[PDB]
Amino acid sequence: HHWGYGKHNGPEHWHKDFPIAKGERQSPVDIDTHTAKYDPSLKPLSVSYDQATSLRILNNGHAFNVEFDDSQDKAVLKGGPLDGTYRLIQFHFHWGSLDGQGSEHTVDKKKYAAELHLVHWNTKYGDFGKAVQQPDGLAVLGIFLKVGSAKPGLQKVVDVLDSIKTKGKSADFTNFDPRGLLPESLDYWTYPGSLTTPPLLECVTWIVLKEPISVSSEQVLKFRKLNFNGEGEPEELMVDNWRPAQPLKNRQIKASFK
Ligand SMILES: C/C(=C\C(=O)O)c1ccc(Cl)cc1
Ligand SMILES: [Zn+2]
Repeated sequence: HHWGYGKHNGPEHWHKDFPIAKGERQSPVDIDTHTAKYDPSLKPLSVSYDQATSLRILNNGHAFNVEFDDSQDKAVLKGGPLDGTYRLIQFHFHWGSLDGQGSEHTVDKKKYAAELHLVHWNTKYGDFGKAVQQPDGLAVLGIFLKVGSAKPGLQKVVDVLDSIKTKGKSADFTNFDPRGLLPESLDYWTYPGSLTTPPLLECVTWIVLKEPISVSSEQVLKFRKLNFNGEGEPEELMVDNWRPAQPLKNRQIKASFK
């Protein structure tokens, strides 16, 4: 597989190797704020990251993943629309070449500069590989980034990117606190969807926070200096690694707030 984000291997091509690309519950989507309905029975959302153990950061030639030790319930997401316990395995971002694009979800067609995905798997399925095969296997917490003031809790990420410039590079990344990437409010929208990269599996309960976080232009500029290519290959800047909005089809987006 040689998928990517260019003209020749980008989102419009994915359906040929991954037919589920045209499925009934694909992500991302546009969130129409005037059609999403407040759901008074959503239970409170619970982000328990106090014991989180980050291990490593990896440039995978599409984005960078910050990886966590998920061998026990150290950093978990529960509540909201979720039944049971979901374990944090990694986070990554999607971003643009320009500040007016980059996010995957959109809000009344508004694109943010970037979008953070904290990826969690349902522990009743035992491992991540089994979880991606289930309709309720993953919960992804989505957070929009806008360009404004710097996010202090992000700077440790920005500063290690020099060391993982090219595809296949990784670096030790211990003692990173993902609580520093959260906005004040946990108000959210939720809907059933999919992974937004191949294999595009329809296994995600999406929880997208309404409140974006602000990051500085300098911070996002450093994302844009990463490379999709491997070391010693011709340089392709890692920008515009976002899949555009997919048909909502027979789904409802629910709001946690009035
Ligand atoms: C987590 C993810 C994709 C995404 O973030 O859309 C992913 C990527 C490859 C495999 Cl094999 C499984 C999951
Ligand atoms: Zn993502």
